[PDB]
Amino acid sequence: MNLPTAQEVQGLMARYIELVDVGDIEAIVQMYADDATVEDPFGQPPIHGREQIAAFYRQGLGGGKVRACLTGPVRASHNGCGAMPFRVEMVWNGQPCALDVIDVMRFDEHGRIQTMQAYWSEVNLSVR
Amino acid sequence: MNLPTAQEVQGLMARYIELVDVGDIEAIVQMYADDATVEDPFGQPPIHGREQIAAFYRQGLGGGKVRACLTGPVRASHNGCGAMPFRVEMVWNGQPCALDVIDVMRFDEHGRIQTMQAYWSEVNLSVR
Ligand SMILES: C[C@]12CC[C@H]3[C@@H](CC[C@H]4CC(=O)CC[C@@H]43)[C@@H]1CC[C@@H]2O
Repeated sequence: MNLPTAQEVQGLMARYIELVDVGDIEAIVQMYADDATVEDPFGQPPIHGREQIAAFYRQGLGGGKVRACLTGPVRASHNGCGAMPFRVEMVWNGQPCALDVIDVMRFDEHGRIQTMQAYWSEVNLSVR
Repeated sequence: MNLPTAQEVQGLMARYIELVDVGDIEAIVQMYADDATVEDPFGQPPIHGREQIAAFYRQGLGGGKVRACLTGPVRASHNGCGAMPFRVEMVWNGQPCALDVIDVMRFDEHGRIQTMQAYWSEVNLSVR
């Protein structure tokens, strides 16, 4: 793939959420460029490269207990970038919880994620 | 105000949408810091200069018949940044239209907007 068009960004970012939802860490990591950076949550030190990104997603998704779904359309640019709102359902203190997140992504000319920023904090964590 | 807490970011970004929806251009521009940049849509060159930002908002909102509402919660960081999904309603090509947008904002140590990035493209335009 080339630098993704706006429509292609919409497709790639939706697929990323599907991979999070099923917990396919290997497929998530393969969507990232080999030297990609992740900031999650934004404000925390960036994570660099597929080895470190895989380890990160393994800790976050490896334990099971995680679902994710878009809560609105992917917003896409003409320069291979986009932003999406979604909700992660997981377990907090032994009960279900929901976390509202926005991921911002920049794709490279091979259609892989070069940078990702995940905007959320504890103000976005809700419980029953 | 100092660097907005996550909670203050939620309030400021919601306030920004409230001002867009009412259409008070001078109130919107006052939210910006002196060296603020606007990238809207993201992928276009940044606008700088308080007068250029006012002219930008006048061109977009001048008609008075634009509405704007959050379509999900503000996601707020602990470094004075956040991201929010919203929908704009307006008239274009003689049609009532909607546009889905995500704004990413960074605030300075005074609570003013330092950087504004509006993610959207024509794929996010719909006819109502
Ligand atoms: C110009 C416009 C009305 C105002 C919208 C703008 C899209 C971006 C958002 C970003 C904001 O944060 C403010 C509103 C602004 C629209 C694109 C076409 C339509 O005519």
